[PDB]
Amino acid sequence: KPIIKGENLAYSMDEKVDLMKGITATDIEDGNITSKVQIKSSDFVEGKSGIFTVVYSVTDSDGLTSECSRTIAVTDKETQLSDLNWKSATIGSGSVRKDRAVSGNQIRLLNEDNSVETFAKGIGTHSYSEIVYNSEGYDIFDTWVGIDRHVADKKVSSVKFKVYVDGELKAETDVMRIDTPKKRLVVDVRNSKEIKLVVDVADNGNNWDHADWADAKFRNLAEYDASELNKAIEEAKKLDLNNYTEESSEALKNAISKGEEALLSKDKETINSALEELNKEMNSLVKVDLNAVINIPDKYLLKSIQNQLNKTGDITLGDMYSLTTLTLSGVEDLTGLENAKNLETLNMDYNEVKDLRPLSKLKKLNTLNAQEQFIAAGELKPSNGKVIGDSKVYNREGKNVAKTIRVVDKNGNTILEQDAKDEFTINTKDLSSGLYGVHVLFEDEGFSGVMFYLFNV
Ligand SMILES: CC(=O)N[C@@H]1[C@@H](O)[C@H](O)[C@@H](CO)O[C@H]1O
Ligand SMILES: [Ca+2]
Repeated sequence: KPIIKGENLAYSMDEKVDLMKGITATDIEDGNITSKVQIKSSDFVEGKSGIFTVVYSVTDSDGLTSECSRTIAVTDKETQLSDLNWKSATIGSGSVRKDRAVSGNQIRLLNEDNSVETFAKGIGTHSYSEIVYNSEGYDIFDTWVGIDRHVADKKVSSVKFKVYVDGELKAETDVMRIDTPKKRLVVDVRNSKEIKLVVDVADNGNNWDHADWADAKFRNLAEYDASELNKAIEEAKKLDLNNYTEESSEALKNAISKGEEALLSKDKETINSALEELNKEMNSLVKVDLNAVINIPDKYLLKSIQNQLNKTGDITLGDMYSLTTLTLSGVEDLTGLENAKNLETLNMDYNEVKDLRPLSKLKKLNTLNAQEQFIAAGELKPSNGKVIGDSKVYNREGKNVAKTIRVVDKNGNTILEQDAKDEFTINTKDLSSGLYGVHVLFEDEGFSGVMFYLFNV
């Protein structure tokens, strides 16, 4: 013989539905058995816009069972009735007001906790009142109702709110008085032509029956759905990016991030495009080949890596990925180290390297020791009575970090000194016969040395 109650609800797309919200159960014998209520059945799907049905069941001490049913709408776009024109409006006293109470004051109703709720939007009327709207093309009507707070001191105010859809009563309140907290009415208006909002007089005629339809609005189902994109994002996140090439994994990571962003758009085309792109990048993934051999042209770099890994013979991509620290001896060319994606530390002081660009994309290389390089860059051959040489020494950013050029005779005398550019030109017509050295001094964070050329006059 238990009594189980629950009224229709509505949520927006952003909100988390509580299937048990506003469900209560009582039993004269058992007392309050709300916590004993179970969901018997539902068509509810999370993440879906719709008007869902939930059936609730409860069973007391003596095994007697009661049921009830209500709908829960999950909607997107809203249209305030105060932003529309009514087809017709009657009112017992005063004028129907858009976005104000009938008194002209702000719409104000009573909350359950006896605070006052002040509303920006709604319809202010007065019993007896019938207001008719064109309801074509809308899904849900939602409103708060109660006695306007302007008449809080008037004692007698009393009304009943009723909602008719195409002439049929679909929702109503009990009699509401000044001290009655606001009530919500959530009504299915799908495939309808008119809604009629009625404020009846209850007791004491219409006296002081200032009545508000606060935040009265239509709510429509969403014109997008985020569910497939959500699933694709989840599917993508399951994949082990270690199975795939750096490049293709990066593309996928980027598609995942764009998917997460597109969910916030609440826009069908944006969501659909992000899903298409994510599916594309998933299908575009390329399996890594950790056994592919890496070209390491510098025999000293090859020996350095072989020693670090304790192996002989060819170095593979997987081998390169295992490097976290590496010490170099005798290296001139870092070609191959582009593949050392996990490298954290490179100890290469007193090597022979003029170009750090192969290290540029090593994202974890936080410790680079590359001081006191000496690069024997060979002979320059005079032509047109001059020598022209390259003085580019590249850091990881591809910046030329050469600082100064010094030209030195056979007796160690500096004969020319200038700030370094990308190239230098030396007149050889006015030099005494013999050997000359060109010292290109360079310096940058962690990277320094001399690049040396010889020329003969
Ligand atoms: C819009 C408005 O304030 N109308 C009031 C009405 O509520 C009240 O029943 C009546 C009592 O004489 O006085 C009118 O002025
Ligand atoms: Ca009344």
